[PDB]
Amino acid sequence: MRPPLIERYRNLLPVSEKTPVISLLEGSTPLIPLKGPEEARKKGIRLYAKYEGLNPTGSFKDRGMTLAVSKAVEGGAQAVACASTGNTAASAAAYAARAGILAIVVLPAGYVALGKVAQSLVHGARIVQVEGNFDDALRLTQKLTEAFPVALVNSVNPHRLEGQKTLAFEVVDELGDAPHYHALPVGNAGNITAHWMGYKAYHALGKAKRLPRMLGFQAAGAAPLVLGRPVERPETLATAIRIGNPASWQGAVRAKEESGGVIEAVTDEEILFAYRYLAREEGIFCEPASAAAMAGVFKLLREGRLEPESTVVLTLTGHGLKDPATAERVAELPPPVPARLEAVAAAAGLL
Amino acid sequence: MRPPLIERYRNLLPVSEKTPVISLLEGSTPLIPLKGPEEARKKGIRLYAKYEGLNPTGSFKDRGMTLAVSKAVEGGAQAVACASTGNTAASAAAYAARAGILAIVVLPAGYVALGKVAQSLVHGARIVQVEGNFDDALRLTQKLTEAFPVALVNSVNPHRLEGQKTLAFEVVDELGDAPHYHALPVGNAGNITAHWMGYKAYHALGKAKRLPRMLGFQAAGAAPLVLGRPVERPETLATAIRIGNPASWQGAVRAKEESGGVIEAVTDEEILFAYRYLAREEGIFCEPASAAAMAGVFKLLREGRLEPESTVVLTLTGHGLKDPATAERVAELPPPVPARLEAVAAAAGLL
Ligand SMILES: Cc1ncc(COP(=O)(O)O)c(CN/C(=C/CCP(=O)(O)O)C(=O)O)c1O
Ligand SMILES: Cc1ncc(COP(=O)(O)O)c(CN/C(=C/CCP(=O)(O)O)C(=O)O)c1O
Repeated sequence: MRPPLIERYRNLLPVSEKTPVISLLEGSTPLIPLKGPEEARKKGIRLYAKYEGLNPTGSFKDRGMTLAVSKAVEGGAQAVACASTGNTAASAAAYAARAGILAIVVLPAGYVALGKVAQSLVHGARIVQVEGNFDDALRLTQKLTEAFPVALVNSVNPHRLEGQKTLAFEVVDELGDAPHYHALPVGNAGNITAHWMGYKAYHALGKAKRLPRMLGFQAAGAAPLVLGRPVERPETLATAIRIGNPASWQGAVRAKEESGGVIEAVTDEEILFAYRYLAREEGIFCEPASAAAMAGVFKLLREGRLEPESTVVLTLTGHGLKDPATAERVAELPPPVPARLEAVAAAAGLL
Repeated sequence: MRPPLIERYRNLLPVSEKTPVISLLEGSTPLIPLKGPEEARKKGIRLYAKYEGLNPTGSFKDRGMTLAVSKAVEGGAQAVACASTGNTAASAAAYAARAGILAIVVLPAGYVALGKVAQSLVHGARIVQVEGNFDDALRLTQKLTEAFPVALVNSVNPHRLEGQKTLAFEVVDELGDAPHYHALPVGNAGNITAHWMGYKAYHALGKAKRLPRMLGFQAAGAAPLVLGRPVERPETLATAIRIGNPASWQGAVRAKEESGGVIEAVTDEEILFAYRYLAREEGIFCEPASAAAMAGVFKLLREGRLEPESTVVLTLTGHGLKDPATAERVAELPPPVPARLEAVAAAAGLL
């Protein structure tokens, strides 16, 4: 029996008997141990993939949305709103539907994967596509929630992060201690901040004896945290993190500093390589943005900056089905052949 | 948190200590209690959605593939093959990658959802598109495996059904007994056969006191089990079940008969209605084919054929992200507007 995330960690969340539990049964995702890569195995470095693509709406956002929406409804909210590169919008839409309230999502025109758009569509969210990027959308949405009785459910809402910190809890619960390293993508920066919050809380509770080094990775075309200043024209095929001015900037920096980790850039080429590696070699399909976490691991490995005899946990943020269009970038679909055995056997390379 | 499905039910599966466990941590999916529909609630009827869309590759096929591939490898197989409408192929591809062997998938050109094609592509399967339908693909693929040393992983392989029967096990483990009714879509007929196998087994072992009435449903345009004869030209927007000559025909008929259930048809229009309902009302996004199960429940509720105060479990077979293209037929995507607050507030219907 898979429990609502809010119930699994009720004692560690800002809820009470008065809180309406709006759950689609999120969290408690699998922690898949990885075979390699060989580059890691030879150094006594093993990897685990926290597969967040198996959350109800396909991404880790559900962890924060369940709490955010539940608390909003508790406060009487009739509607919720959020700007998004796709996943937060899909999550807000699904939970709003579950709760029976209105969901308004603002998206950057042309920079949202088809899977995500399809989700906001089908779940019935009121969609607004703006002729601008995510950063513009976020600025606009916050102003919208200041002029109308609509609950803002973007990461700036504390409940989003309190809910997402549970990912750290689950890793420790399963492994018995926090890992030496925890890698994940960084877009608006709420997740890296939530992970660290989770690890610190569990360490204070004594459930984790050690504190992991947080390894955050941004796409080279949208790496404000890496360059040290906002990026006016963020660019990258991993549109989930096509973000130039992260709202949790300070949270990310502190997480990096406090944990002794890093926040670095990986190229779109490196993202595609890791993306293909996970799917073709480990049998795990995550969207490009998520693959950035693995790309980061590959990077530090090749540079000898990951200590031997360590456990590395990767947070694969979203399922690959979120963005099917990118598959054609790492593989080719063979043209159709006649429905005759001969043609099939040849096409299958069995002749 | 999720153990390999093979381990969870090791004692009830055809495995031993020498069986290589090829797992992506499948099974143990959530059983979501549905809010309605209203017609059900009025009769005290409760519905639960076994969300198979949360399996590693997004469909229930993983249940069968983990066993089929594990046993294939145990037999020394270097490759597996299967004809598919999309999901079985995606599953085979992912597990093949996991095990490190070859996966050959035969698909009907033009009739496999975008999400599914992306999966077989990215996971590295050797793809063959035939200018014919699924039925043709299965016929040709079986011939292939009768000649070549490639293990067939289609539902005709008994291991697929043994793996898939575990879904019934899980429902009983969680609910405490088998439900009064269990609805699911019927395409090639392997799943309904497997479901019944599972419930009978658990009932014989005393784990379940009752036996559910199996409710299978087919798309009106591809309903050979409803018409009583093979459908030469199956057609439906729910391409997953665009099948005219189910391989497990007798298995389906026997499950229907023995359980005291039925196998009826639902129109594409009714499928879209249930598809929209689940996503917009329950917050659950499943592909059209999966929605056929709910359409079937609406059908019987409407005909007053479900006992009041009964428990109904639905197997939502695949995640909606599998087929993003269909979203656009239940909702409209509004055109982009300027990145200005006023344009946004108006577009959001707030002014
Ligand atoms: C898949 C993925 N990965 C990764 C990432 C990064 O994370 P962060 O935490 O750093 O951000 C993302 C984002 N996302 C988003 C973002 C923005 C919004 P919010 O509220 O969430 O912040 C959406 O929308 O979807 C995604 O989507
Ligand atoms: C989502 C879904 N649902 C439902 C169905 C129906 O089921 P069945 O069991 O009755 O069949 C299907 C199919 N599927 C398939 C089929 C054929 C193959 P096999 O081997 O699996 O049989 C694929 O491919 O994917 C799908 O996909």
